[PDB]
Amino acid sequence: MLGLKTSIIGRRVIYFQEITSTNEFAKTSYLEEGTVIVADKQTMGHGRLNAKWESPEGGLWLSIVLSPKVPQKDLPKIVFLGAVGVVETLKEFSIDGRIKWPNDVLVNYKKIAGVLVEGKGDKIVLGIGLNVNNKVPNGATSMKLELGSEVPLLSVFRSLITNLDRLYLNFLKNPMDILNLVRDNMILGVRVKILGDGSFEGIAEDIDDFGRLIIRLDSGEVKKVIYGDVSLRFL
Amino acid sequence: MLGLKTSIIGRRVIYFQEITSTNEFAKTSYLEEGTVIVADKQTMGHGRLNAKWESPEGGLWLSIVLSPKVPQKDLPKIVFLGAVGVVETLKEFSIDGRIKWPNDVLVNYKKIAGVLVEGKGDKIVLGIGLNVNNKVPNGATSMKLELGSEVPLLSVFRSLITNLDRLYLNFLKNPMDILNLVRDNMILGVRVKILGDGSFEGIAEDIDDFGRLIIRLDSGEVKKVIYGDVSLRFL
Ligand SMILES: Nc1ncnc2c1ncn2[C@@H]1O[C@H](COP(=O)(O)OC(=O)CCCC[C@@H]2SC[C@@H]3NC(=O)N[C@@H]32)[C@@H](O)[C@H]1O
Ligand SMILES: Nc1ncnc2c1ncn2[C@@H]1O[C@H](COP(=O)(O)OC(=O)CCCC[C@@H]2SC[C@@H]3NC(=O)N[C@@H]32)[C@@H](O)[C@H]1O
Repeated sequence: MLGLKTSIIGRRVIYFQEITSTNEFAKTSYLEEGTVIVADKQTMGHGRLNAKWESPEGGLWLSIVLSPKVPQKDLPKIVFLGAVGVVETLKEFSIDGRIKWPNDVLVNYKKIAGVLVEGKGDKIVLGIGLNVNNKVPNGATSMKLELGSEVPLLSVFRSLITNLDRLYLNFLKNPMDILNLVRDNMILGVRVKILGDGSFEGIAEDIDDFGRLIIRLDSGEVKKVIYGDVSLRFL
Repeated sequence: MLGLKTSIIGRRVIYFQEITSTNEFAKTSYLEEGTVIVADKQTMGHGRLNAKWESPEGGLWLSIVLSPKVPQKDLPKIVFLGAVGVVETLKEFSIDGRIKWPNDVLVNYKKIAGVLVEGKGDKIVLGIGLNVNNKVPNGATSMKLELGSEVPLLSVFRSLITNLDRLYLNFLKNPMDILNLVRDNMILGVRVKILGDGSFEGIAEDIDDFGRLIIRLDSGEVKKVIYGDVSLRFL
């Protein structure tokens, strides 16, 4: 009854009033490619690592099942499809989102959405959490707070799924296209610090052909940061 | 993202752009009580004895998984929950739906919806096919045809699910209540022909405490019809 017109993403949608985590469900359940798992609320929503993802009523919490018949090397760009999809949807709603490498979307440096890509067996689960009308953690923002009005959650869902289906279908044919879209929509030319063992600081110059963040240290040294269990701070 | 506020029916919803049959998927798959299976169109939709059910885009084709906590003698009344739910939804849209015992809903004697209940142990599948904006076969009608304007399919879905959840929860508490609602919304006082092993005609007087149709033959003989493989025809 939703009448979705997409080719792959959205062929099937499993909606939950409440769920632990859409990503967890998508990983442990057999689902055909393109299946979207979405819930009004998550009781165990999580981000990267062991970070909790606040998922109250009013937000858009979903996961998409994929298994791209593309080179192994291109897999790490799936996260970017999610981020760019969110950016495109936000633009449709008069909001300018900027990508904070590698999986966050900020609006005036306030986090409005986060992407989490995982894999079980050989299916890839693309998780996206976007704040719409829900309450958000301190420092974060939402479509409602940015527009100062209640936004129809289903309208945002339809928009995002439409953008993702297009981005994904193109990715399957031209896997390098997403990189330039990210470059034109990400925060660059600013100083950042990479936390953890062997931490260092420098200017985030760009992302390379593999999506690695290129940082220029003050000494002139150039380091390439892979995205995974990485922690980045804007200085 | 749907924000359904029902207690049982609609806890989860599995949407399909296309499916063979929501009833077949529901019967076959491992699903929890309250899960709704819905599709834009069905390629192999069916009624009783595998009769063909036209399921083009524009209509509401869904099935609900139930596991009623009521005596076995009450199970046969589940079809009425579907028929009444449809009538209540139609009334919300100012359409005069009337029940044709025991699974059809008519508007000016044209079939606008059909209900099909299938069981197998602890699982009962309640299937409902309602013509909304789709083209229909001769003998049938739709919400769009009766109102003269298209109706938002999702609005019909939300209405029906809300009504069914309420009716179902009350059915668990008071299994006899549904019978009163059927009596008040069913076509009675007219002559009908019962088709099965042979056939007979008489006035459809009412339904008894088991949901059996009570027919008064011209001779004054009273017959009680059980819903198995009997078709009712209006003269
Ligand atoms: N609702 C929210 N809005 C903005 N920031 C939030 C937030 N909830 C938590 N945070 C902060 O963001 C951090 C998480 O950042 P990360 O970069 O690691 O991780 C992320 O940014 C990814 C989030 C992915 C969420 C979706 S919801 C659908 C699907 N199902 C799931 O269980 N997950 C995915 C936390 O440590 C918090 O400090
Ligand atoms: N779209 C339509 N609208 C009105 N009448 C129709 C129709 N398509 C077929 N018919 C007529 O209705 C008769 C079927 O009557 P019955 O009393 O046996 O059977 C019914 O009236 C039950 C129909 C149940 C349909 C739903 S759709 C969701 C779920 N998935 C399924 O596969 N089925 C259920 C056919 O023999 C046709 O003459």
